[PDB]
Amino acid sequence: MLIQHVQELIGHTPLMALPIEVPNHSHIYAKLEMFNPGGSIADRLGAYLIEDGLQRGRVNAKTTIIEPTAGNTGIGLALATQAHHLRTILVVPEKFSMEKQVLMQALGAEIVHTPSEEGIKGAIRKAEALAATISNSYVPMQFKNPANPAAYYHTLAPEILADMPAPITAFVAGAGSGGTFAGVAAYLQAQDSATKAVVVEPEGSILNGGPAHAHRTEGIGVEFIPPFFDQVRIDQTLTIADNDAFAQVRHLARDHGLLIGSSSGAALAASLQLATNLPANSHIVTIFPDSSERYLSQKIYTK
Amino acid sequence: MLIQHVQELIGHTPLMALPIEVPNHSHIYAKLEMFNPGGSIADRLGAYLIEDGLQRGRVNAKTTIIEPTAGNTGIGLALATQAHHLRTILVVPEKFSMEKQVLMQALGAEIVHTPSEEGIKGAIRKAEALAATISNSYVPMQFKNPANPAAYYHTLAPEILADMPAPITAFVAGAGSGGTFAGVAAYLQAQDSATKAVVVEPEGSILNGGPAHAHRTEGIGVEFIPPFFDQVRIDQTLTIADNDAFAQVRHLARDHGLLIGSSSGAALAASLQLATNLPANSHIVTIFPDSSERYLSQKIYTK
Ligand SMILES: CSCC[C@H](/N=C/c1c(COP(=O)(O)O)cnc(C)c1O)C(=O)O
Ligand SMILES: CSCC[C@H](/N=C/c1c(COP(=O)(O)O)cnc(C)c1O)C(=O)O
Repeated sequence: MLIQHVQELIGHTPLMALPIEVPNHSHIYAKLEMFNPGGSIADRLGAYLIEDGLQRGRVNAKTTIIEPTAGNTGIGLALATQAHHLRTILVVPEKFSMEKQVLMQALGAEIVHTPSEEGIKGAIRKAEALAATISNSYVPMQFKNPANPAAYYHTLAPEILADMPAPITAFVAGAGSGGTFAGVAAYLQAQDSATKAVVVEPEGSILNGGPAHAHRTEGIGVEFIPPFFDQVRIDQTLTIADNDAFAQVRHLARDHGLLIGSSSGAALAASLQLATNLPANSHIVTIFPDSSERYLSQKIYTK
Repeated sequence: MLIQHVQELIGHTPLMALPIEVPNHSHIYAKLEMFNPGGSIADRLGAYLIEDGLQRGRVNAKTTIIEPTAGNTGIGLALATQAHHLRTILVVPEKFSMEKQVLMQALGAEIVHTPSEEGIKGAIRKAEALAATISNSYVPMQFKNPANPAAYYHTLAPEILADMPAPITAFVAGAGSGGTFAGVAAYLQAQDSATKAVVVEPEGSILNGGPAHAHRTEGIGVEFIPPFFDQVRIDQTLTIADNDAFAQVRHLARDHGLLIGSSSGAALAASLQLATNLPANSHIVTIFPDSSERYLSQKIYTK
């Protein structure tokens, strides 16, 4: 394949039939989003948000994009903005992966650091605050903007179907902003009412009423129920334990050469769990958002 | 694309015509080998090496593979040996990228650390010594084994020609083992004598008689002149400065969303340099062996 710009490599990621032991002898399919130029499923979102921002006449040549992110979206966004020569300011909460930040910076963005404890909420508050002091500015707001799920709706979703060798029994996915799950579940359920949708979250997330605290799994986890969920018939909301997610990261890497992040491990943990209360010979599809190489600074592969 | 195992992702890497300013208004094409499952062009060698090892009846189910690597070859070899249930011991000099080491152990290899000052030469001596204490063992020996250049000869080389939109004026490549350069130059020069072959080494490397010292650029650099060089007519040997390599690593990421390792920077450095003693409108092809995300622990993006 011959490419001119890096943006061409966004999407069209492989779908792998994990050569692993699945209960009731069913099959789990994962989309290796880490093969995106920026190394995360977020690359898609980023390009799309900026596109939407342009088409809606809310962004121009000298506009200053400001957005709260945990890092991966910041990367996907910085890549897009970089392509359009758009000044970028990313607001990210203090304790997230060093590499994401270095990468964000490396791609040309300017990071604003909010207190670890304030989480995404503080980052969002801070982004909007700054947006109000910068006249020519646009805040994509990936946690509310509908363009978010719309993004995965026309790219990811169709791509999953195209590779699937059979009817998708269920679709498990991790949720950070929710965008990925929603936008894809939306498309899949609207092509087969049967496809059950399942959201996954780390212990310490609110999606299941649990108490709100900090988790070791990174990338997923919510601090308020995501607005993009009324477009999907949520068949079940699973809360995966930290050790469970990481244990999977370790295994997949040691037994099937799969370098996957925690969010990806949590997804696999969830998908394998759902496999038990599902008909035999079923067909589950899930998403691995990024590589474990992105969390090597956190000793991801340690116990 | 639907895949069964990760090994199916090795190779068929994109060829990018870098959207950058070039001397004499020529063009530089780079093969983004960081898109391999293991994140490096080494994935190729690792597979081929073990493959050759089997066909030559030098490897069996219970054999212990021992190889001196700087990390990448080790990762690719770990993948391949993991695929055949082969025990792996990788001898790597002390000061190479941490991530490479983590990945190597996470993939299942066992690392043996040689002194940083002894370099690859200390790594080789140690490999061979260990190899002689283990009866059923095979040392692929990427620095001497002809399977090395051969591996890229039938994969990488053809791949380049496949996408190249015009005759290749010259092919610039970094050298660590020599393999990649020799292998690809060999094929290319035998498909067009006009195609010039240029090797690239970091300051501190012996190719140009320089004094032998430690360099910041990682992945390339030789401590003896690689034997695979008699198969190619070396048209020029460029020794690239550390700052030069890294300055490119910085630029491509801040201007064209390209996350590249130092080895890929020295490469671009040398390629652009050559564009100045080459006809106008020329066509140069080079190779970016791995991502910058692999040297984040080393502050790759810092000045
Ligand atoms: C915690 S919050 C965060 C958000 C995003 N992410 C995100 C993510 C996910 C989810 O996805 P969504 O669309 O749902 O958000 C997964 N994984 C991973 C790794 C990631 O990073 C960013 O980055 O900004
Ligand atoms: C002494 S040097 C070392 C060798 C290998 N590498 C290698 C490499 C290169 C070169 O390639 P070659 O085939 O020539 O060796 C580049 N880059 C990168 C990143 C890398 O890692 C290993 O790893 O072991």
